[PDB]
Amino acid sequence: KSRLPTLADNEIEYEKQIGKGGFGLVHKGRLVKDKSVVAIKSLILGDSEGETEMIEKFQEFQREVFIMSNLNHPNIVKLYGLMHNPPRMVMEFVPCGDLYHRLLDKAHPIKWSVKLRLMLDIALGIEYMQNQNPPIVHRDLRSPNIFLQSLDENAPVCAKVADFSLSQQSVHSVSGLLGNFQWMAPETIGAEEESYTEKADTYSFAMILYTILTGEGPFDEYSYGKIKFINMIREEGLRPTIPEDCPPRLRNVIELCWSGDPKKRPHFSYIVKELSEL
Ligand SMILES: Nc1ncnc2c1ncn2[C@@H]1O[C@H](COP(=O)(O)OP(=O)(O)CP(=O)(O)O)[C@@H](O)[C@H]1O
Ligand SMILES: [Mg+2]
Repeated sequence: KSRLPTLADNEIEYEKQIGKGGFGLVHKGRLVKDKSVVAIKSLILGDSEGETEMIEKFQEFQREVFIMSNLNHPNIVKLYGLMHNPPRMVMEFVPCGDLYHRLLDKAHPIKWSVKLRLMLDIALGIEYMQNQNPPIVHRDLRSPNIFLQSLDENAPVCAKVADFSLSQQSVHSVSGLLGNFQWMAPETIGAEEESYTEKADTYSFAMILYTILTGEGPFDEYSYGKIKFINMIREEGLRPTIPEDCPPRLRNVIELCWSGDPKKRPHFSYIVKELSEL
């Protein structure tokens, strides 16, 4: 973790509450120095919460700080600095919501050229993450965690990776169960203490590729009980059906990225190269 700048209450102008996070509130603001629109994420552990949930909220907030302090890439949501009383993160405001809510608008499909811009922007973000020393394992890559800067095909940045808790950056492999099984690698969801790497994010990216391509949620075509669903993904190689009209080069990238064997999941230099050829 590198140096993180501190900003006093004098250096920001609160505008409105824009959302509600896992550990507190989210506000829209302005940086008084250069008039930059910002998102302020506060850490509020109310005395209504229990012991185990309160410590999970603090460690969640701090991991996001520790990981984001080293990050500097146009396709990753940027940390401007920290605030105290209450502990707050000052983030760059990303004006066009998230990928999840945009894809729900079935009446207005994202055109093919912008879809490609989104795919590449996210891949570049994750490529940068996996090129870190040690590599960053997001552990929560899904359409709600992809923020949209612009839907214009000619924009400098269209998509940005966001929400870096539950994220890890270690010289040794990580472990732990992950909840959202429709987005997460088989080696992460099998109700055990299994070891995995950044290749779990490569699996998640394949689901992101599917959701952009189709506009649909991964695994929504199937309906199983939780235990059965996990077993099908793990042991039976259950995957979302790629439509017949998908470009052969994209289909290969998706298929390879959601391989049951994590070693067969490609390096992102290959992923970026292949996507750019679309
Ligand atoms: N950098 C940013 N730019 C623009 N809006 C942002 C933003 N950061 C947060 N928001 C807004 O605040 C809302 C609060 O959600 P947040 O960003 O805290 O994710 P979350 O912690 O709720 C994901 P989950 O709890 O499901 O793991 C978001 O839905 C978004 O609308
Ligand atoms: Mg998260």
